[PDB]
Amino acid sequence: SGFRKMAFPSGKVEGCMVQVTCGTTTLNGLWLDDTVYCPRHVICTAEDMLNPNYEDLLIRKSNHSFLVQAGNVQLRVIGHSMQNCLLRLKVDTSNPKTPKYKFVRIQPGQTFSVLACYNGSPSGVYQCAMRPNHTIKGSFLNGSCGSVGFNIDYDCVSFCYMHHMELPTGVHAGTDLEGKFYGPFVDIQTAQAAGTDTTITLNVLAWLYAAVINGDRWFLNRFTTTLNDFNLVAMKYNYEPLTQDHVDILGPLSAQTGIAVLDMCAALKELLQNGMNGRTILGSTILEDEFTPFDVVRQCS
Amino acid sequence: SGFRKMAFPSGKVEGCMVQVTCGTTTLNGLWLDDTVYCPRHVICTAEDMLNPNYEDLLIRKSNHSFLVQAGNVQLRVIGHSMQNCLLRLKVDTSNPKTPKYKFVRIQPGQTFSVLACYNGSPSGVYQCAMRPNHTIKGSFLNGSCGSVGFNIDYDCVSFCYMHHMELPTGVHAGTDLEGKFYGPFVDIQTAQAAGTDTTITLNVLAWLYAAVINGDRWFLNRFTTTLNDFNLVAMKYNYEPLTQDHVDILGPLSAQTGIAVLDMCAALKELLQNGMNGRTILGSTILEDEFTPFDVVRQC
Repeated sequence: SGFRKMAFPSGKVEGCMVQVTCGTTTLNGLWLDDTVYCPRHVICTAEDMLNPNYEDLLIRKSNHSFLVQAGNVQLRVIGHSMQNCLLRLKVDTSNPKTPKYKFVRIQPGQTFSVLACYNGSPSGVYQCAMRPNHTIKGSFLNGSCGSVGFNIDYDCVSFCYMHHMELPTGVHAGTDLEGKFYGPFVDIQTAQAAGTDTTITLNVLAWLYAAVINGDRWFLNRFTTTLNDFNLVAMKYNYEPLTQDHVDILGPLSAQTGIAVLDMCAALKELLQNGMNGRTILGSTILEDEFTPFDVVRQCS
Repeated sequence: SGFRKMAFPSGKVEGCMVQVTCGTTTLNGLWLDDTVYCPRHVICTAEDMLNPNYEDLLIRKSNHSFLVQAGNVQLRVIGHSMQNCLLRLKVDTSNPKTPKYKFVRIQPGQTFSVLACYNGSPSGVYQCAMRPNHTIKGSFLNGSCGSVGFNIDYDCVSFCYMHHMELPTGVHAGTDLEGKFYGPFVDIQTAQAAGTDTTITLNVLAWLYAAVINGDRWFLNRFTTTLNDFNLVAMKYNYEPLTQDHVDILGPLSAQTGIAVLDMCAALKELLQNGMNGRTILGSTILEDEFTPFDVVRQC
């Protein structure tokens, strides 16, 4: 029992982190096989960031403009190229610690673990869910750029995120490992406005199943609702529309607890309409949206 | 910016985890150097757990009673003994991955990372605090016993927790790495239950300090308080009494921010009496108590 925001164990990742310096800028890189991946803004000075032209900035660099340090050992860069918003550096050593891996592009509402890193050194690990608006609510300090986000399936690390930017409102923006930004954002230090973050509805439902699977059932009720009537309410509370696909996904949790998905939706509609009245669910006073159904099943069994 | 509850990276720990089986019971063990540490209850059947004499149960066992597996390599037990509530199994191979380490007994309110493990293989990692009532609010499932709690400083892992039991409220109990239970709990399946818990006042205050460090001052006020007057209020709200020792512990944060500790206490007292007004602090609608002053300084 119990339910916690749990990260994946970080050891496979920890062995891929390196430091990348270009001039006066140091940030993290990911060393897999014979390639190191890092934010392309490593090539920018702080002034540069105001209005960078990356292609211009890049040709003015050579393989040795880049110093890559793994632990002590310094790796010799023998190639460099730009893929979208990432720099790829070929190095002269293959990483002995490279895990089975893949690169994935995550869908909003999905979750992943982040290994916060400073100067190529791992500092902490936490779980965050990509927001609907494609931001994440992270803890990044200066020098955290290039820190990565991942999921682990069996022995295979699926890398999904690399940290690039902090938004004026304090939220964080980044790319997939092909260097394409999640969201509208760009690697320029200018005001860029986040969308409006809609609460994940599927996750909140999954959490309610977790709560039940953990014996917190006060919120349940005799009622049912149609999907349409649910949405008509949820959408007043800035909740994402619920779809049959979402309802289908919840089926296993529905089966495990015996509470029908639409019945849970009826509970939620009430919680939304009437608040929690000083009660808590799984210890929260708030409806939690950062757990996926998979997260609930992984954790709750 | 941002503030999140963060666990220590787990790789140094992941290297030490093994699976220990005795009879039909399988649980996790920690392999450091030539020794494997695990809950002594690995030796007890379900019916044993109701009323066990551990010394009686243990003499009945031999070294080969215990199967230790590191990944797919079987270790060979060449010795065994019991230390408080742990079994120490001597094995014929030393763990090549042993990190620098130590064993620490944590104090109530202090925090640590937990690597949840099943069948010797690490499943997840999370951050948690030792509650004033001596339990942890973990996420553990059957087979999680022997999973460990640790802090990392530099390259040294300090182990402070090993998982033993789940209590009726769904909270968890365990021992230090010498095998001594935190709290009044025992490794017997009895009616024992967690005591009433309290909020960790020291931690909430540290967290308020984090909030100002991170640029937020909304909850601050023009007032001050005596410690006693603070305790008088906070206690009504089920807060742990604040000690002078706690006030000193907060000294570095107080200096960093220019906010005297008792001035922060005044802020907290108002928050308690008035509530948060729909507002949040560091993204939370509630007063968070699982960040120690050290954690705050770490992260900030």
